[PDB]
This record gives sequence, structure tokens and C-alpha cells, in this order.
Amino acid sequence: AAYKLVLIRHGESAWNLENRFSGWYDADLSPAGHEEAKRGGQALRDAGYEFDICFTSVQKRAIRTLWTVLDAIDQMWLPVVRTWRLNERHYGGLTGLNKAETAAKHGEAQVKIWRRSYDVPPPPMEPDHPFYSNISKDRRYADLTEDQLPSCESLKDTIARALPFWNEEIVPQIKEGKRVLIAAHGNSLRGIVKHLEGLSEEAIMELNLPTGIPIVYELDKNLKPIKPMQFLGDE
Amino acid sequence: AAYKLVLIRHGESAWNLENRFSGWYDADLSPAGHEEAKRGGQALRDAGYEFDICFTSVQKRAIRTLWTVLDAIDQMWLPVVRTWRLNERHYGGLTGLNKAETAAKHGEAQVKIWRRSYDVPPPPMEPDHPFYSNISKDRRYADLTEDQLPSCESLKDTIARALPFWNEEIVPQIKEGKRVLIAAHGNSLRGIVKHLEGLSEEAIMELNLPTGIPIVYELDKNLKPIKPMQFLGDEETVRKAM
Ligand SMILES: [Cl-]
Repeated sequence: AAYKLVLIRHGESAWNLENRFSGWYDADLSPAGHEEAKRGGQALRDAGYEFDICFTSVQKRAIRTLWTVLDAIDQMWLPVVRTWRLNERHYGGLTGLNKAETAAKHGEAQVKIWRRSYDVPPPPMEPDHPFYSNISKDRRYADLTEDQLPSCESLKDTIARALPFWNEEIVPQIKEGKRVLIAAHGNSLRGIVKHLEGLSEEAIMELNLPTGIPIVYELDKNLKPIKPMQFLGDE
Repeated sequence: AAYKLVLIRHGESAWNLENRFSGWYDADLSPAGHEEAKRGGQALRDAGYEFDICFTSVQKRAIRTLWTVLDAIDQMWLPVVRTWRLNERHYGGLTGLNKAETAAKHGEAQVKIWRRSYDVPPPPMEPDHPFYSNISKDRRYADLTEDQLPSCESLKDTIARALPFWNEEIVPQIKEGKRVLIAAHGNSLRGIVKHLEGLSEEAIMELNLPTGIPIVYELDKNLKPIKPMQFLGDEETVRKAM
């Protein structure tokens, strides 16, 4: 095909193990997630993948997964661009909560909406929340305007802020023939998947992308996939 | 105190104990150089340093030093800019050789001239050299013009291609009040120290920049240092640097 694009969701995080909604909280990789990232990088190495530029979020689970992949493929010299627009969805006031206890307190129907719905946001992260200053006052977001800084996001919201970056910064690299690697998060990667494949809201709601596994797209000149996404790794 | 600038030479590389000229060969950190970078990162975390943008070379020994520092200070999210203009000197045909070997091949006379001189380059790395294709045809230098791509560099040549990047790319960030960290190499950092401190050619060649130790400058509004460089670390590290 004209273009090759590779996506990778971060390896397993420390809050993935604690069973807590992370969102914008900056959880690090677990030791297993570090091994998953090292596996995905080895798979790309074995397949002889070359990139020209990498994009990632401002969240260390994604950045570290990128790093681990670039060390595995011996391409640590590549230019890397970070943007909050590739962040995980902002889980709002759910951030830090245990997911089982949240289902216990709110019931299955409400937590299913928050987790799996396309356009219902979680409750806002207000100033009394224990991660308010940790996240909303983090200086990595100093340059967002008041309207850009979310207190919560639905999946639709997350896509609405990820796609302008895809269109303004990523697509021009792809049309140059530069080979792009994007290391990010399930929900921001889903914006790109949905957009590349023209998926409906119901179909994007059903797709889950595994942590730490390279996803390869072969795109034609209109940046439309010429075949289904392929995962890289052993059997 | 208009501005705070932090420079760090890469932690000790795998070739240092072999006294071998790595140059543009992409050697990694040694175990000890990774510990140096970790200690520098912990020294910066404990002094509470915050940065807004980082610059580094295209060589892994410097990039890994930066990643280790940023992990330690929990600032992995900062923007990082890599450039070949902050690379180590290109040692030309001397790349890959140790000092004994450079003398056997080139003779003591030329070897001492290349070692002592600010502006006599080493011999070029020609198509028969073991590292020719490895460096010259590495994709990371593919954007350089035929004239930009060095085959060998004196220290003057290295300073000549690093200072434009300092003047064009880094100075403007410092004047916008961005707190800069530069993780690079002894010889490219020499360009910056020479320039900041107005040092002579002889003084910049004698100046040791230790591996892996954060070097803090406080600059006035003209980017001139208000005091000597500060080596940042614990007593043992500072005592070895001093
Ligand atoms: Cl980076």
C-alpha cells in the first residue's frame, strides 16, 4: 500500500492492577506492562520495522512504552512529539476510584454507561477531588485554555480533541511518506481507528485494543486501510 | 538569575575503558554510566529542578542519559528535541580505534597533532573504514546535505556546527523564559561553555566536563553566567568532579 502506520496502546499500568480508573492520572507501567512493551518492540524489531517520527501523549505509561519500543528497534534517535491530545479519556470524578466499588455503589447499569457509552461523560472532577490538583493543576497542561482543560470526557469528547491533532500534525507526516508510530491509549487510539475505518459509534464501543501489542495498518493514498488491522507478535 | 540552564554530558559510554574513539558510532552507556545518569537525575529531583524543554543529540548515549534524568525527575512528558548538531565530534578514520591503534596506523606525529590541535581535523572516514557505512549511510543523517555530512571534525569544526543550533534554536527558548536541559556530549557542550564563558581555544580544550554530572549555570539577561558552573550532586560526586 502507499503508507504503513503502526499504533500501540501502552503496556499494562500499575492502576490496571489496583483495579482503579486512571484517566489522566499519570500511572506508570506495571512490571508486566514493561515486559509487554519489550515484547511488542521485539516483534517490530524481528519484522524489520523502520519509523521516521513518533507521536505519543503526555502520560508516562504511553511514553515509557514508546521508549521501550524505540530501544528494542534501535531507533531511539527518532523525533518524538508528545501531546495531551493523545491522552487517555479523562475519567472525571471516577479517577482513582476502585472499579468494583464503583459498580457496588452505583450499580451495573450506571457504571456500564460511564464505561461503555459513546457520549455520556463521567461526573466532573471538582476541586474537592483527591486528584484535582494532581491532574488539573499539573503544569504540563499550563498552555491549555480554560475551555480545553477537561474536568471529564465522554469517548466522543476524547475523539473530538484527538482528531484535530491527527489531522493537523499526523496526517501531513503520513502524506510525506514518513513512517509514523503512535504510542498512546485505548480511547485516543479508538478515535483514530474509528476515523480510519469509518466505524459507527456502536462498532467503536465494542472494539477493545490490547495493551502493548503493535497494530499495523496499510493505508492507500486517501489514508484508507486496504485491509483489516494486523497485530504483531508470536502465535 | 534571569535564567537557569542545565547541561549534562552523557554518562560514561561502553567505550570509555577501552580508550576507544566512539565519535559518531552509537555506543551505549556502560553500567557505571547509567548509574552516573541515575545519580544526576536524583540530584536534580532532590534540588527540585523543573524544566520546560530538553535538547539532545541523535546518539543513544546522550538520549539514554536524558531519558534516565527525566524518569528520575518525573518529567517524561517534557518536549524533547534531538539534533545531530549536538553530536560528539566525528573522529573520522580514528573512529573505532584505541589510542595505541591510532598511533600504529597513523604514526605518533599526526596522532599528537590531532590530539593537541583545536583546528586540525583527524583523517576522514573513507569507504574502506569498518564504520563507514554504519555512520555515513545511517538513516539518522539522511537530511544532511553532502556538504553538511562530515567525514571528520576538528573540535573547531564540531563547535562550528553546534553553535548555530544553540544560537537559532536554544537561545530563543531561554529568552522566552523556558528552563532548558541539554543532554549531550563533552565536545559539543564545549561549544556552549566556550561561548557562555568567552573561553580561549586552549582553555576549552583543557576543560574537563565529567560524564553524567548535571552542570548548572545561572545566566543574566545577556546569557552571561553570573558565577562559575556548579557541579550538582552528593559529596562524593562533587568531590570527584572538583
Ligand atoms: Cl523522547
